[PDB]
Amino acid sequence: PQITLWKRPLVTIKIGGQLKEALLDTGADDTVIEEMSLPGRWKPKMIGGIGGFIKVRQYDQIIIEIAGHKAIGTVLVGPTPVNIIGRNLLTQIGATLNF
Amino acid sequence: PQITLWKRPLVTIKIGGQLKEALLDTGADDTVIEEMSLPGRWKPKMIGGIGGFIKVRQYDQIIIEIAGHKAIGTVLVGPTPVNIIGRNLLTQIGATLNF
Ligand SMILES: COc1ccc(S(=O)(=O)N(CC(C)C)C[C@@H](O)[C@H](Cc2ccccc2)NC(=O)O[C@H]2CO[C@H]3OC[C@H](OC)[C@H]32)cc1
Ligand SMILES: [Cl-]
Ligand SMILES: [Cl-]
Ligand code: NA
Repeated sequence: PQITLWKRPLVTIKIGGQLKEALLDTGADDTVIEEMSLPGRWKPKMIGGIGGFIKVRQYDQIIIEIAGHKAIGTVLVGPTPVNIIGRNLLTQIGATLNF
Repeated sequence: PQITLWKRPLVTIKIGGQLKEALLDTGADDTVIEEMSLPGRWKPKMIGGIGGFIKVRQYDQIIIEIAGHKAIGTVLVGPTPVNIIGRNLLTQIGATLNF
């Protein structure tokens, strides 16, 4: 699709068997999802943004379906105020910025 | 242009006669730039990001060039970790997300 930016670019994602709403976010290096359980090993990480850093759990090799497109990669899980799809998974679905 | 997301989508902007680097950020409702001087009055705004909230200075109707495209609109000034071009000005330069 072609998504205009008059409003937040929100899409439906499926992760760990759950549907969620998430923001397609070109300013995010990494994908960050609100607290949930995911299978396998994880390790602790700090990520920042406006207002400071949060502690998250880093899970690798997680499959997510993003607006119908499957992608695999690292997902960070923690107390983010919004689910964010960052560039690590936007590249895999072939997303580009055009103007 | 068409900008892929394998690297941060950084562009040059021109504001107050100064060149700066900024991130094209579809996850940002608003444009936020590092402390600098701008003309006119400002108004208070609270904005919320991954770590929490910061206070910023809201300047309206500021002239700003983004990757060679002219925009005139609201610019927030405060302690952001990186200069961010949000949807308020991405729409003025005609940006869309495509996959
Ligand atoms: C290391 O990997 C990551 C590191 C950092 C981030 S981030 O969330 O902190 N952020 C990085 C930016 C700030 C350098 C991604 C942003 O797109 C973030 C994504 C975002 C969106 C909403 C809530 C929280 C975070 N957006 C904002 O902080 O937007 C601010 C400014 O405009 C307002 O609109 C939305 C926010 O108002 C709520 C305000 C994500 C992944
Ligand atoms: Cl990854
Ligand atoms: Cl590509
Ligand atoms: Na894993």
